[PDB]
Amino acid sequence: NPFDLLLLPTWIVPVEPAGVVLRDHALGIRDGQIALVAPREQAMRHGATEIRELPGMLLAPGLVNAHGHSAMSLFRGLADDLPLMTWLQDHIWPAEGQWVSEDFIRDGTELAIAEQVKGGITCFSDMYFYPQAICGVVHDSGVRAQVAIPVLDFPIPGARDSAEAIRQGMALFDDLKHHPRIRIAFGPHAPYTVSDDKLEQILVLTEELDASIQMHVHETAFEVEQAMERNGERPLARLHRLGLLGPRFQAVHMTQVDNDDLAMLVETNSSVIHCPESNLKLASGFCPVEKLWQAGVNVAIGTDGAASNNDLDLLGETRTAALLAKAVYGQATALDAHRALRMATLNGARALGLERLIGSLEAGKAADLVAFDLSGLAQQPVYDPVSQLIYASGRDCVRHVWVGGRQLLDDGRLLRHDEQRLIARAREWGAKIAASD
Amino acid sequence: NPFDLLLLPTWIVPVEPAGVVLRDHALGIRDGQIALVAPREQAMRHGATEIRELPGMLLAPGLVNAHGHSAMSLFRGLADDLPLMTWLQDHIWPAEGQWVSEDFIRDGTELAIAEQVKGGITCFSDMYFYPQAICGVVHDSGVRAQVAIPVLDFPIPGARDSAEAIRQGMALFDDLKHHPRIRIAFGPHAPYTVSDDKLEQILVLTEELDASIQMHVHETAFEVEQAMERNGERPLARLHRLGLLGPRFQAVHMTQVDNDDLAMLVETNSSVIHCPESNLKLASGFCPVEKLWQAGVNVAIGTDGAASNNDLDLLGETRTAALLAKAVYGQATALDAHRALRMATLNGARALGLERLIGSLEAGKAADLVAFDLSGLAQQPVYDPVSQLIYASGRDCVRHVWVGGRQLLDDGRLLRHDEQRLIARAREWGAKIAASD
Ligand SMILES: [Mg+2]
Ligand SMILES: [Mg+2]
Ligand SMILES: [Zn+2]
Ligand SMILES: [Zn+2]
Repeated sequence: NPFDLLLLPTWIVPVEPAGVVLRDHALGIRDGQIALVAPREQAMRHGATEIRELPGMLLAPGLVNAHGHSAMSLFRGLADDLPLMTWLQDHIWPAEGQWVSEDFIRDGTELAIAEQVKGGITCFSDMYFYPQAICGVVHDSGVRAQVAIPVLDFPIPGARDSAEAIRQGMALFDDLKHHPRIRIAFGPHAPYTVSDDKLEQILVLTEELDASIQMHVHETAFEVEQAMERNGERPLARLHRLGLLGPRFQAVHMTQVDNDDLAMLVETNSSVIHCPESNLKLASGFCPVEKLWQAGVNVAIGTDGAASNNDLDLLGETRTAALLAKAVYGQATALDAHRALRMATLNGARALGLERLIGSLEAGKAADLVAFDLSGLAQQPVYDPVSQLIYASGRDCVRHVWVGGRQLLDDGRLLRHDEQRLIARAREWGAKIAASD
Repeated sequence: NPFDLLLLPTWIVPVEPAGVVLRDHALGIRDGQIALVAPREQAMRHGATEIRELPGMLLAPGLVNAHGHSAMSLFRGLADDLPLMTWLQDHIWPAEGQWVSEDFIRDGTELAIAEQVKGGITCFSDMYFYPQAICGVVHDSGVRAQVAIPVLDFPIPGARDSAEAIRQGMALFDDLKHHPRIRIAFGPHAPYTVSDDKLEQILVLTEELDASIQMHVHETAFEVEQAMERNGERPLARLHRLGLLGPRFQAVHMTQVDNDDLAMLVETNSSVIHCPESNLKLASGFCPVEKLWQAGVNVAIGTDGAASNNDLDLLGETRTAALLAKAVYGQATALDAHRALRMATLNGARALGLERLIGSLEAGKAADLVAFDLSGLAQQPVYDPVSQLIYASGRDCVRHVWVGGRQLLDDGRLLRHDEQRLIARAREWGAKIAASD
């Protein structure tokens, strides 16, 4: 009974146990799962149909991009450096009104997946329009995904109202019930865009389905202050009041965190999705990551959409996060390199409810893997491969990617996408969108 | 009268004038200098000995890395995530004492220059030991540099006291008087480490030689407080009192700025060198870049050493600066992409006193040029190439680099360095340094 594939990289970082880096080790894959992580000597005895040596490379769990709006890849750099509401009202919202259709979503989503896989990301979360179309693209691509159904108080592309959005959502939930790679979640945009009734409605359906909820929460001081002078109650407190908080709740951003907020996070075991670069670019503020971490809150990381980043580089986000957390907390020891990688992998898994399947290199879990090349000039000398990954390596060093043991990236080449076709298609869109803007 | 070389990129960003992007244009070089920036049809009638078509590429002034400690490349990732004093006392200082020799400086500096050229950097400033060694390496590499003589109250490698370091500096200044690419400066480390006397000596010398001074200034709240309590005056204030502040003074870091600090920067026309990533990583603080900018202070940008970054990626550093400035200032309009590119180029030139030579694509200036490929998937679609450069491109997109019209990088290949042996050398040093650590 040989492995299907045995990988022999210079270094393996399993993430669990924390801090550990393995040398002269092997990872064996069988039937899509990690069957063994062990010394090379030991593993070579089981036999393997295929054996790949990966000298100079670091093998890790695939990255988990825990929050995105993928098809906004087509809006990448459309209008930068404007006031937030000018950006939205003069540029993003009209462009969405004119251009967002199933064709837009299909092209923009595939564009985004292609970029993410190239950057070593094996699992992502999407919160955008035409979810059914999104799922189709995710299915073909082979990556893992949470697709969150957008629910709002007003018409959006694809849904004339919240009722239709939930109906389409429910139909989606059923159709993908046994999909091995995709899970449906609910994704109400933010507390300030969704009614209490809609929130309670979402909760019932969610507990009915054991499904997750992802929402932008406390992204700005303005949202929080305004909820005060209006309702006399912090948005998170309101969500807590209505019973939406919990281990399946994903609070995105959370730049505004007081002690009541914190206690509510620790109590409900809710996840926070950290999006540092978007927070900086939009002047939203500084998520207190080390503080949340020390309290025991699960903190994952996402890129947000490519129009406020403007790349979908999770390795890059993670470095930004690891650097920023030190200055925000006031200590150089905050969010260290191993914890940063954990945030980008196992914590993402936990946020998305997938921590039994992915996020660490342990026997029994899915073979969602990324191999990073550390043999480049600018990475020398390599004293600690994980330090060098986090603080000195770019996403271009990603060489190979597997999801469920199926290879999606081979020496930097995408096996499930035609890169030049997507480029050409993205250009056709950009030409049209540029003209309308 | 044909050009030696004519370049035909999709885009040209001359930096001067600001905000302008030229399409269907050409840059013509003759005798190491920019001779013509005009429409292609006008420029082609001049004829050219060599013509390069660069479709999909953005042609810009070469990036100027205005602060670093280049040979610390050999300590890259040696000991991360430690308290600052533990990092210095238990890792960096021991290793400097034991290993920093002229050979170490040569290897470490060349390694750093190779990484920098690959990332589009045409000019850099160094503040590290064995300045004579550094200059030799800089000469061979063909890049432009300011080499600042380290001056300190303590024995440092190569110089047992400030008087010897100044004697070596003076000799170096005379040797290299006619070098077209290297400028010598004085680099007292920081005010807390250089006597009131040594500083006045340096001042009389630079005024006599019209040389620049670079120093780490107000890097930490700690430094400032300690001075305030111990002397009754802020380090900047003391510098201004001694008459050191001026157009040739480069104040590095400046995370601590009060209203008096600002006025003194404004009145003296001193440059600030912003190093956001080092400031984040060491939890030094947040330089108020937009505040300085709006007050008319010239702000350049540097990477610092590779042991507190941990790369020498100025494009990446600039992205970090541009993102960070918006949340630090509280507005998404702060440090826009064109101004950020200006900081990485012309402001760098001004900082180093080289603004008449480099920093912008204007006739009469040196042909110091970088070509960035924007034809990649993750960069599509391109609306503003400058926005896409700053917010969505990695340094791996750097394809071609010229210094004084001499090509140093051709389609990503170094013409003046052998990467493979530089890597082997780096690994030799890594083995030794790892053992002693
Ligand atoms: Mg990014
Ligand atoms: Mg860097
Ligand atoms: Zn979002
Ligand atoms: Zn420095």
